[PDB]
Amino acid sequence: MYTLNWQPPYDWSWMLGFLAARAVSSVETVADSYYARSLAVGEYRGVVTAIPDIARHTLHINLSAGLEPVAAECLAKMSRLFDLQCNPQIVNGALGRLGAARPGLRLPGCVDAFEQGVRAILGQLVSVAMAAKLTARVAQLYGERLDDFPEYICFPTPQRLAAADPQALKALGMPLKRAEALIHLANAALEGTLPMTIPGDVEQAMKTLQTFPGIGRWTANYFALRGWQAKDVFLPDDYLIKQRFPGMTPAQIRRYAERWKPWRSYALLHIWYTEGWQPDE
Amino acid sequence: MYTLNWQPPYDWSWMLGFLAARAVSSVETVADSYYARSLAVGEYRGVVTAIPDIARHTLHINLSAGLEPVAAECLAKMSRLFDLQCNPQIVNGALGRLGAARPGLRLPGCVDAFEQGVRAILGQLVSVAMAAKLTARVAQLYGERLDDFPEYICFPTPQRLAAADPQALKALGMPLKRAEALIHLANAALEGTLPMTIPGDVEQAMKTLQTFPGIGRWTANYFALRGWQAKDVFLPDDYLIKQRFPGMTPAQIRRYAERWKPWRSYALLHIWYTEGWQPDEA
Amino acid sequence: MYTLNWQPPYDWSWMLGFLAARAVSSVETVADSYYARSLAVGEYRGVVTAIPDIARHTLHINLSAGLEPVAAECLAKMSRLFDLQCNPQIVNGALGRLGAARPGLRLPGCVDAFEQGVRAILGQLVSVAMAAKLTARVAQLYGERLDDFPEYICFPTPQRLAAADPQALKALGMPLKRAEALIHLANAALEGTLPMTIPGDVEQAMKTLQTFPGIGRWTANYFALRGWQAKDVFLPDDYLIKQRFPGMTPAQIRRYAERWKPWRSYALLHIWYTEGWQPDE
Amino acid sequence: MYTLNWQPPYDWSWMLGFLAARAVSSVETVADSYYARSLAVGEYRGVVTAIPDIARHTLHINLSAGLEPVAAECLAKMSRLFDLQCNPQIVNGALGRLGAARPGLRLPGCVDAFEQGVRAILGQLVSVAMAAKLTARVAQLYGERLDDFPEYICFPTPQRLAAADPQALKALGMPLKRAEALIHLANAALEGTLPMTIPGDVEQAMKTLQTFPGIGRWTANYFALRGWQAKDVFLPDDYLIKQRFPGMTPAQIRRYAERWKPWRSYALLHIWYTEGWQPDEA
DNA sequence: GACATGAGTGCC
DNA sequence: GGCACTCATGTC
DNA sequence: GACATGAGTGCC
DNA sequence: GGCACTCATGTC
Repeated sequence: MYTLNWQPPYDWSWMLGFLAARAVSSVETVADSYYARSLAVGEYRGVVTAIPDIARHTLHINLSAGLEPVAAECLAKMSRLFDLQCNPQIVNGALGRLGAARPGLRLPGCVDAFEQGVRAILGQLVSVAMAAKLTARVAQLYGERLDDFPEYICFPTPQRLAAADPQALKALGMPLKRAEALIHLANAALEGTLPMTIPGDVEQAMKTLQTFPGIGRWTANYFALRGWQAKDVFLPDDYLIKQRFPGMTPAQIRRYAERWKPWRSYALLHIWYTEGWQPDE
Repeated sequence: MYTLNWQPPYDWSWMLGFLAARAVSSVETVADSYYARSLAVGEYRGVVTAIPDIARHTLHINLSAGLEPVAAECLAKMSRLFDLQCNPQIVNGALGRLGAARPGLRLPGCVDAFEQGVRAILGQLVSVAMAAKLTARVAQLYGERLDDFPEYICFPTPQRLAAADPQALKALGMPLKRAEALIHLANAALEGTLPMTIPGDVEQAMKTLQTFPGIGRWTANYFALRGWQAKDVFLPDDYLIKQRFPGMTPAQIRRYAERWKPWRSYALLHIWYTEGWQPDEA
Repeated sequence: MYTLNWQPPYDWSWMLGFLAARAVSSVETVADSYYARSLAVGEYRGVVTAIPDIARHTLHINLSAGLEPVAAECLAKMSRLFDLQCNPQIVNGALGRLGAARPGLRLPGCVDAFEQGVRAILGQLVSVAMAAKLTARVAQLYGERLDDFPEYICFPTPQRLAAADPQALKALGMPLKRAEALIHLANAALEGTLPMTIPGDVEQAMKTLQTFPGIGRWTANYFALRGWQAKDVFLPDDYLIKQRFPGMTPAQIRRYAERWKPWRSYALLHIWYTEGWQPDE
Repeated sequence: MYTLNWQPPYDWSWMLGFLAARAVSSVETVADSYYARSLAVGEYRGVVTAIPDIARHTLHINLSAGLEPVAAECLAKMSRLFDLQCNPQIVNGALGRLGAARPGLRLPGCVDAFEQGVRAILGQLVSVAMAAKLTARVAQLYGERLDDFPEYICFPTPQRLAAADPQALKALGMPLKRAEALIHLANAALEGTLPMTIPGDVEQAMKTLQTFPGIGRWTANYFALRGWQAKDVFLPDDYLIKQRFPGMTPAQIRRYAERWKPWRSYALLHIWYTEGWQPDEA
């Protein structure tokens, strides 16, 4: 029973719902009143269970004893996932109209940059429900099961996914060039060459990211947004985004989205999860 | 306020005593009952006071209003510095007669890898104290002061240090080379080339760190041990260490410490803080 | 005097007109009857005088006494400069109509690969007159003067351009990026990185040259043509060539030329000095 | 046919003698009175023949019909191979007593850097004789046999040795590292990485050369000597030279040889060919 | 201590 | 000889 | 969506 | 011209 604070408002329905859609089976359990998922901090494994208390602007978090040792980090990863630092008063006060409808919006982070990297790559070209399935199986194959909670399994580590048989992965339902992008990224992780935290110069780190085999501008962006919780990104090479800016080209979009600096990550979320939106005259 | 649990025993006097020796004026403050320093997380800043309660083997952390928005990432920082994850019954067991002198011995980590990167560099050649004096100058010079707390000053940030003139840093009391290194490290932080988190493959990653100008095996090993809290890395290159195996080569020494696997970071710490430990008269 | 012959025809009035245009004040003198310049081959320096004997198909090459110990290399420099190895029967008899008005057409080489390297970079963008004027400047600042020939000066060497001050080269009237290009090339020449002789895989080579900052595809081509006298390279990136093929783009052209392989470098010339030439629409 | 000049003295006996001993079969021929080998220059092949005229102080160069369009470059090649540019008064008058006995000594260049690389490589660890037979086999397989003079085959081109199976080369009588070395060399060759002419900064170039697999410091040196005809390199690594400097190590030798700058390459040849030469008492 | 560097030491 | 690998110097 | 191509564009 | 970025485009 640990507890963290958040500034109101906080749209849990939206947040959870979003995690739900993308929830990988066996690993994540998203329910209308709580989120709980397996988790590893090195060799310490167990299970996290966040339970927002909309009442007392607090997010209670329970930890399995196999993680009590690394309570701090765990507690810290959760805070990155649910964007607890956000001050909506500032963000919506900067976006106005755009964020005025759903002021409780928050940037859906992650509980580990490497997991996200994989999540990102596997999210390419396919749909959400589809990807959360392709991942589930990938987790199924290289994921450490919790001797303390068989039901849950840990996300494939970089070393586990580094010693990955390409055809083995490809045989799970992805081009080989995809599984090659992973085995690679997995290595970066191992040799600490993959920024596990948001860097000072994000533009750089991203360009630098766009070199990794299999990682392009859309993946690098979506990765900086979700993996580094970078607050000022935007995905103008995104299927959905293109539809919200009819005709407009990625450049036209990037150009446009500048009116929302320095909170383009949020402007983005407000546009994605807001059907029918369209640019101004 | 916020509190974190730990596994006894815990040599707080030793831990505080160690931190205080390397403390940097205007940035830290260590007493016998608590530790306190400035701290930055993103743009959020302020003060973290850490008070241990030996009776409840619990650490009470207090953040100034400036940090609450990133409280969690703060506690993580602290627990990493203090090594609260350590379970003495395991380490002390595996090492045995080695650390039984003081089992509460913990591995002093850091609250930030970059700062520790800067510290391990200026920590080159000079004495612990002198290194603490230099880091102080660079901090006073390139650090930012806290509004909420005038007295305190934040550690120099990566960007501020990248955009710094080698001469100025040189003038502080360090060779130009040393200064080029500080400035180099600063960018790997901005570019994200310098790991702020313990990488899966330490060995490799450390090797990679040595490609960096100013970072030899020693700075790599050490940084690995402090900045990442790596628990199975020995320092045969270290000064006092060569003096602990009087008349011995880094490979025999490094070959020696292989019995203390996989907690050579801990076996190392026990050697240092053992007034007169001479290799087992075998 | 020394003699080296050639296979007729040989348009000397054209060849000489060519070098004349790109002549470099103080390094070369060119009249309708002869070519002459300063020439260095290590610590051996002097003036090379070449006089064509159209009458009996032979080129006379006189050499200043300082170059006498390295006559052979001096003649090879001249032979490569004037493409005397050429056989107009083979080339012209493989270009057909394209090469019929001027069969005495030869491929203008160089006397020093590095020099041509420095020339190519400087020929970038500016016109021929300016390029020549510009190169003359660089020579004046960094070239060695001759004791027997005060009027002449040797083209600057790599040890001198590699140690040049970017800002000084900048001052001479060139983009800092450009001066940094000469200095980088100079360093390559010092390390043995710059191919001084037509390399096995011309294609590959040019690809490795483009990695040199300052060197693009046009520069890596004109350097190959003039610098290695490589006989099979086209230049759709070239201005005059661009328009010799109006409408056609650097792929259409590049494919059209395929028809001329492996003498595409000559093809390039004839089309260049044939004001009125049209492809087959 | 063509004639090139040279400054006296010129020890032809020594020179032809040196070339002969390393003469590769089917590629070159060496007789008391002349030197003749196959020569390719792009799509032009023929046979070059050199006959030194001691009276006129000239080297007569003959070329088979195939090479007449690239005649001058063939002369330029021969000139490098026979060190014709050398002014023995400069060297000897500076090299001191070292080469007073045989003032007509010259630097045996080569007629193609690549061939020379191949030869420096093939010649590692084995006797001059073995190297010759070794190379000969290599040439007889991947080389272009001339049609006008069947007993002559042009030394293998880059693109040819580049495509060679690392196993055939092994078959001819050599390890495998050695064979990949040639294929690596052949590759550097194709892309323009192997310097075919003496580089502006020799020391640098050698440093770089040693990065090539198969090429160490010896090979790197022996190549700068024969392959680029650099006049100021020494071989503190050669077996023979080590014997000429008893009990000294590459470092002492090299430092001792510094007394022969800028003509260290010549000093080397003199020493190499001096039964029982020995440094000065110390 | 970082780093250039010399030196010895086996193996392929 | 190339190459891996490890002591031991000698500036800064 | 990544990634070669090309083909154009525009800022040095 | 060198280049970094851009707007399709066909493939996987």
